[PDB]
Amino acid sequence: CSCQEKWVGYRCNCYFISSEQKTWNESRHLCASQKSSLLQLQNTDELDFMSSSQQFYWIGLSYSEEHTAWLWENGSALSQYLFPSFETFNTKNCIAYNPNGNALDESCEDKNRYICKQQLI
Repeated sequence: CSCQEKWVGYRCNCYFISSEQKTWNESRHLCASQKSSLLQLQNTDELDFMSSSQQFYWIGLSYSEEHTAWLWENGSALSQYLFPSFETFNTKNCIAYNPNGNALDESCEDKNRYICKQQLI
């Protein structure tokens, strides 16, 4: 399950954990730019390794008034028991996440780091 240059492999998946801080719509595009996409958490334990990092990251979850629901990049709804805070998330924000499970919602125009992930050959 080999991956491209500065990409990290785990569970036969390729992840990209950026150093630069960008906008959620940018990163969104940078990942897309690389045939990958703004992280869709298949579960809280997707980043075992990064286990501690006390910093948040941008992820592919964003609200969507058209389906009155939070959605991942491919349009799957957000599981209600995934993130707990859930109900707090101010629909006008993006979702930032922390390897240790914690997750925030900050202006989609802030400047956090991003995480792309190539999932299927």
